[PDB]
Amino acid sequence: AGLTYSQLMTLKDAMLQLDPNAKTWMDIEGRPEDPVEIALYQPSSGAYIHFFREPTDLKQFKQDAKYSHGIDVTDLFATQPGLTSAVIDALPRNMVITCQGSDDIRKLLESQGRKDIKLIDIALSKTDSRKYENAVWDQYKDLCHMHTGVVVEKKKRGGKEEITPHCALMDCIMFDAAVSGGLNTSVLRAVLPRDMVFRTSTPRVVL
Ligand SMILES: [Mg+2]
Ligand SMILES: [Zn+2]
Repeated sequence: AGLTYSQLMTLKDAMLQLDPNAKTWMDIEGRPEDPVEIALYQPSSGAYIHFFREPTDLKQFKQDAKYSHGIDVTDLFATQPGLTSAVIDALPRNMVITCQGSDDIRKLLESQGRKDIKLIDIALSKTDSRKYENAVWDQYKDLCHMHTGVVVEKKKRGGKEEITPHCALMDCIMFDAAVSGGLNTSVLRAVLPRDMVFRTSTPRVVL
């Protein structure tokens, strides 16, 4: 139903790689009661937590896919169940998390019993928040491949137009760049081992 004992101990050790007093960004795709992509990012070290979750509500997921993240739902079937709750349980106590644009992070953490985590609300306008969007994707696109669908936005006077998909990890990186006043070239490093974020490794077909 969730993570094994081996896995929870690995996760506890991985969490030691977060500096509890350094700046930490957090962002999600999907609704706070039903997230499908979660990222945490410490720009000082370049360390990031990043993983995915299968949605419970498929109707809301399909609308989020068309207007936000473009994730194909079948790419989420091999995710590790219970990882979101396990990661949130494991975050350092009383740490300060920075988030942009909405109270989604607050509502996710509170729903999981982490009211100790203090949140800095950056009120960047949507336009300013994405000033480094293209540069971040160009530097880091190979860190997240999951945004495969066409994503659209409703236009000011009617109609639609294609936009770049919204990724929780790229968002953390580009939001920090916009608040910092510049995009650094930095080697980033995944905190979670790759064997923890995706589930099944048994060949479905012999070829
Ligand atoms: Mg987001
Ligand atoms: Zn992504």
